[PDB]
Amino acid sequence: SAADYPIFSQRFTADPAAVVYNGRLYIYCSHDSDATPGQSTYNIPDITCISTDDLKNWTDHGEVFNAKRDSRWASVSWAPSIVYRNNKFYLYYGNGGNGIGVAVSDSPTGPFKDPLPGPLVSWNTPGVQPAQNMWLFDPGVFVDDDGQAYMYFGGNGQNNIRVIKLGNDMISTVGSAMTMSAPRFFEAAYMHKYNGKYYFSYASDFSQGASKIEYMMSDKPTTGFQYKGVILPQPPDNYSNNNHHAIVEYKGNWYVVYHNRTVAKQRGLDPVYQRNVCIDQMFYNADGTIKQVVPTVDGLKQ
Amino acid sequence: SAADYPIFSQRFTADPAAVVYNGRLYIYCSHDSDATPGQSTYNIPDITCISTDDLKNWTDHGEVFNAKRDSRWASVSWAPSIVYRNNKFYLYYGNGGNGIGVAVSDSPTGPFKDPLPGPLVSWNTPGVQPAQNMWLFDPGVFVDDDGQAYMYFGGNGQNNIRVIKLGNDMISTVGSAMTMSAPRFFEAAYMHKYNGKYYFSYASDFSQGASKIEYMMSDKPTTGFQYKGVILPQPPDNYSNNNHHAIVEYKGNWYVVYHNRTVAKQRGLDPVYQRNVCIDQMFYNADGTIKQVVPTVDGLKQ
Amino acid sequence: SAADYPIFSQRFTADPAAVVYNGRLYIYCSHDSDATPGQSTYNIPDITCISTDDLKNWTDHGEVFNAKRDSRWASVSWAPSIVYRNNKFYLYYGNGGNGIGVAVSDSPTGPFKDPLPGPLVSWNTPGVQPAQNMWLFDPGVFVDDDGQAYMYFGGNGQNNIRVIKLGNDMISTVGSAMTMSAPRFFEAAYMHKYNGKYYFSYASDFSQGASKIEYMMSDKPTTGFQYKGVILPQPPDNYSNNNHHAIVEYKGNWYVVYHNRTVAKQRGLDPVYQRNVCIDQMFYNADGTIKQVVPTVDGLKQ
Amino acid sequence: SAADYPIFSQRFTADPAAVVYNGRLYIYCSHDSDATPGQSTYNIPDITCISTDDLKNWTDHGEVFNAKRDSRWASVSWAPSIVYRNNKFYLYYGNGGNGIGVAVSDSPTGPFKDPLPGPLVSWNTPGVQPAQNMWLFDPGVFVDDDGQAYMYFGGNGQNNIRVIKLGNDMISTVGSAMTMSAPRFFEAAYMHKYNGKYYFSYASDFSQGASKIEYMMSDKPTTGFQYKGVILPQPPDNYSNNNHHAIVEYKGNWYVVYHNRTVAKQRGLDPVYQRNVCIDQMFYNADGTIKQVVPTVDGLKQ
Amino acid sequence: SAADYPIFSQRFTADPAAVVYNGRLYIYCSHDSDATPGQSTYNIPDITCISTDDLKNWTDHGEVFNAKRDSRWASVSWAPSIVYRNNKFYLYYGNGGNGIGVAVSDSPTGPFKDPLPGPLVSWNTPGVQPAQNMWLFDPGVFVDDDGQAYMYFGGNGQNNIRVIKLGNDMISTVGSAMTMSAPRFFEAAYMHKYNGKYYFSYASDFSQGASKIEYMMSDKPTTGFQYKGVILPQPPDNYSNNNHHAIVEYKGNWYVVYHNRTVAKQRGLDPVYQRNVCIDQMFYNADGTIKQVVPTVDGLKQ
Repeated sequence: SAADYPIFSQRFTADPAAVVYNGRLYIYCSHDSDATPGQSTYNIPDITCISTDDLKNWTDHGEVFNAKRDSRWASVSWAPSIVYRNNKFYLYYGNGGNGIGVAVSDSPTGPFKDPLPGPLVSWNTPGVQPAQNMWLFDPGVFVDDDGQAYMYFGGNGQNNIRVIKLGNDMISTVGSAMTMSAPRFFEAAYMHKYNGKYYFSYASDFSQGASKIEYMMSDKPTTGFQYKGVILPQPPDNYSNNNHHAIVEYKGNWYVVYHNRTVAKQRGLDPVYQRNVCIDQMFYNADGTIKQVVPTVDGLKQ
Repeated sequence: SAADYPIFSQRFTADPAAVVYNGRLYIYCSHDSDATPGQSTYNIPDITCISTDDLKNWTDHGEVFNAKRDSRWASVSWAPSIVYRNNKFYLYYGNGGNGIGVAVSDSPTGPFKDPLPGPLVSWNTPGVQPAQNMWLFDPGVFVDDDGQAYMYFGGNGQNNIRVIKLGNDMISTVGSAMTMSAPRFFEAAYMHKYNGKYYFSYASDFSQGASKIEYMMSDKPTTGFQYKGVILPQPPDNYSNNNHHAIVEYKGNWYVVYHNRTVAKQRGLDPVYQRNVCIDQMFYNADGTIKQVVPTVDGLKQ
Repeated sequence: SAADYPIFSQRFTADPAAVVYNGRLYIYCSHDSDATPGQSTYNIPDITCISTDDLKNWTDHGEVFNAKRDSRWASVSWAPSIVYRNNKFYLYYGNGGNGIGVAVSDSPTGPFKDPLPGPLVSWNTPGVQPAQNMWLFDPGVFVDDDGQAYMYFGGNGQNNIRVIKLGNDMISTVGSAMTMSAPRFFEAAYMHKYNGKYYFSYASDFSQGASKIEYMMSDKPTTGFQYKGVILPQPPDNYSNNNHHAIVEYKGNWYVVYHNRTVAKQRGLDPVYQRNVCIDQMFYNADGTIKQVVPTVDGLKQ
Repeated sequence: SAADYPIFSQRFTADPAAVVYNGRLYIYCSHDSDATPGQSTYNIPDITCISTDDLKNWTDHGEVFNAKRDSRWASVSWAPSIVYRNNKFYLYYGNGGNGIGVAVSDSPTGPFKDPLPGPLVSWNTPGVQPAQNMWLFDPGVFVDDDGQAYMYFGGNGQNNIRVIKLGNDMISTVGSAMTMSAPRFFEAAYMHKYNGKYYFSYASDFSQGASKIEYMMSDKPTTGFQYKGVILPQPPDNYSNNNHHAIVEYKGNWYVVYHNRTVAKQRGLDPVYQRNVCIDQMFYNADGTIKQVVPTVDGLKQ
Repeated sequence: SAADYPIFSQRFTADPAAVVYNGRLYIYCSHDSDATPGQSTYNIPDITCISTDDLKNWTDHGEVFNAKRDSRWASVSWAPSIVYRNNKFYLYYGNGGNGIGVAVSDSPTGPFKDPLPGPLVSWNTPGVQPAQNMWLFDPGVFVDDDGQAYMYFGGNGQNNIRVIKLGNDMISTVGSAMTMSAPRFFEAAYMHKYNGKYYFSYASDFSQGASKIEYMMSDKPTTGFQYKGVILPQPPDNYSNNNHHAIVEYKGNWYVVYHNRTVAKQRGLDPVYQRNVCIDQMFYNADGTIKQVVPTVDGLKQ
């Protein structure tokens, strides 16, 4: 609610997001608390950003948003979503289960400032309720080719997906939230478009094995979806209820970016410095279904 | 018997139990012997208790029962079961395969004292025999809404489950033990009630893969059960023939608590201090079947 | 042959065998070479023996047979098989792929001496040939209730099992070797009898996953076998082409004893001192099929 | 009614009942009239009692209830039913087709006194009517584990079974009688509980061969019954429209007690003195169905 | 156990056994108590023997074994089994449910003396347990053509048959008891061999009509049995839970010998003097199944 914070909390993990701008891939991660190996003075609840132009050398940009300093109403910033529109960057975030915000910058590396007196989306946003034990913290924002922006969100049940239109200013909602359904939906609603088709990807629940990143396809953005399968199984995935992810096109290739300590350990570094954030290249079949995801082992040649 | 002590012994593990009282969740664990990493002076055969009000900060209450000091007849105390009734706490335990006892306290943190001159349940309790190679050490006690208490117990075979009525004083039996059956039943008979239905959960045997925690459902407490499936597979589960568990409601949510060194290692602490005891949140489908168990990653928000 | 020594060699592992005598369980292991962690002066090619009366406290008896000192013809002693008969102990062994020997003692702890001028069984023993790429090193000897002893042996193919009668003196063969077949037979032919039925157990090949210990049943010792299944999968088994095993009754219970570094590591000790040798209790279904194998976690109570 | 007295009359037979108390099995029998072999002064309409502690030596207690002396309203006492509750013995009886009574004693051997001014159950008890040609004389009383007592009664038709709740004082009814059905129901409704299941046993009619003692099972006491079969065929049964019976547990074994001159003749005595009352041991299958009834040929060893 | 003595007791009946020696057929019967028609001084618990050379004239040999005088440990001798081996006679017997003995003589007519300090077979003989409510009193001993003797025994359930090897001295056991199964097995396990096949005959239970003498066939003595049918229905059989029997070849013909008061009454004598012991000639079909049993009406012509 509330009540399910022990399982939905993103406090001890990092949720990633990605955007491409001016030849570079920017990766954003939430941070909250409290890593003390033995022992440690480690913290600072915020969103940070790293970038690259080659997928092997990374520049750390550090903190780009801190809810306490940079919003009027929020104290936490989980589960970023980032969009570039109107010559501006919009960074959506979850205040710890208590509302979804938006922060704005002229730069991909901030500083981002939330201009609103309260959450952009919350429990009393029209169309959210009724819901049975839905969670509100992890937005996925997408701008369609027609100029309509949408925010997908929700958690904890096949029918607990919502999608609401955003105004062109990207800091307002238009109309009521709509409902969607996806088999075993848990968290991490995400939308991208490729070759005329819409891909709703998400973290599945724990009802038939581990949570995985799975997806549906449609020819429309909010209706007509058909489940297609698993993007990323991740043997063995878990730790820590975190399949937050981004799917982005960069220099003509598609990539899935996700956080996974175990997988990152069997691969090498900590992106001087950001996690634990893995990047695999994604391929499509001729029919638009996802063919495969392949681990990256090197950077771009040029 | 006896003969099967090499496989049923709980001597080198911790069996958990749980009760909620006055806003707190209490977790009890058996201890017996003999952990010497390199080397060690480590021991003391007893039951200990920890508690929380938030699932992240734990208070250690230490030893609450020691069979040698606190019973007239027993020397060991494996596999606790704890009930709050009659403004008292009843802590049932296994004397190492040689009888099941009951100890009583006015406090959840003891001291508990077994008032009886011998075991509450033993091999010659009516209805236990005949049995082929049954084990007697791990009771699960449950008080139904009608005021009838039951103790479920048994081990080592599909038909080696017993259930006997307890008197309202919780320190006596009424009538003969009855028999139950469950596919691949090994150990750890346990009963809880939710939404008008009875859930018999248990550790399965090693006949088709590892032992797992599995369950059946019924509309009655001792008959009419139908097998429903696996609660907790635990890849890869084993070490050490220990799927002792509790299923408890706390602050409106359901939790399964179980002991698993491997799983606890891939997660963090030792509950300052108790194990190795993992807590996952449990969810039900509309039909009452268990939907999923999800790892807890944080404590309650308030 | 020869040619397949790189895969059949037992040089860097320990092959176990077991017998019960005068209230104690004796475990024998072959040793050959050459364990140098960093670095090491470690060796001595022989068979050693440990024993217990409780499955938790072990007495080391050390070396009981050394082929170079204790035979006239052999230099190596892999893959022991041990039988007690005629108030004597017979220890069969493989000379490194070059013949099967027998050594005899009045004591379970030796010294064992091979009385023969050459191998008891070899490539030119009648009935062995023809064979396509059969291996000769790992005997399983069994004495039936009628007083007929048999040695089972062979390797590397479904039809590469042989069984020959032994004389009552246990140091001679009678008649020709006979052929047997078992699905995916690799190594480690072994025979035991329980409740009137004969159990041919063996290591399977690598054709459908890892090698496992599998079995067949018959009402006769050398014909009429029907494959029944896997005794021990061992996730993930391998290292090092070694599913040599014994199946023995001790104090009314059945045990499978096998060598597995990985499994032993997830369990504890090194049997002060012998490996890496794991002991699980085995259970049968009413029809005689093997129900399950359960890890031992403790010793006998008395 | 009335009209069917020529076939339902128990005047020339003995109807048995049984209870266990303080280590002894007590058998009660009704007597009415009028046995004159050639000739005889033989009579006295009442209920008598015998007991044993070993099933071979019997003590005669004689008359324990005489309706004319010991009730205010009744003249006959057929078809006893006996229960021990509240440190008292309750003996229910049929006044010859004209109402069902209850008599009470502090002793199993009386004297029993009916305290009521009229029948406990009669034709105008609510829920009895409507009925087509039902007979009211042979109660079977049972106290469930929840403390609810029930009296089963009725006769002469598949749908002519009634069951009414009794108060905890055992001398009053609560609410209306309920209806039950059983294939070919004739007389002698009887209830016992074993291993969580309820057994409705009864005398069947003469529609497909002789009357037999048959039964149904349920998980509830008054609904959900399914016919299971014949308990006691008795080749050839008849003489004299009397399959009144008891089913009782004594010293860990189950027994069916029934009256049958023919069977008793092919067996021996007259229980110094009571009939003609046969005792067979009853066995159950694992599923709770009745496996068999076996003639007793001897008494208990100790 | 114990508990089932009221149904398994052989106290008031005679259990027969038979052997052929030196041209004569010897019939042995147990006696225990207590026949008092009106009245009687009748008794003496023992085994007696009669013989014939023509099946019509019988010689009474009287008592051949009395447990109190002729054993060190037993007080009763039910259910004889007799074998001639090693120029000696071995008479096995049941001590009233408390162990199976063996007594030995140089003569078929005794005196037989049990040389052992305790029972040959008892509850703690290896392989007997576990058993659910098995009875131990009625051995059937058989010596196979290979020189292996076996004792079959058990009671009260389809899976409650045991068979153990005897040493060649016939007064010791070898190895553990093995289990067998037979449909509806009650008592009176018996083995004979004819034309290369093994015939397990037995008394069936009361689950589908009266107990009968039924049988199975195998090509092996302790495994591979297939139920074949009823040997002897005996309309109407019963009185007194006694289908103890022998099947013996005499002068080229096969006979079944059994105790049945009712059948003997419809036939004539009391074998000057032994019962009630009926002798029918048995015939086989070409396939080895039992064709028929025919009442004898006369003796041998020569």
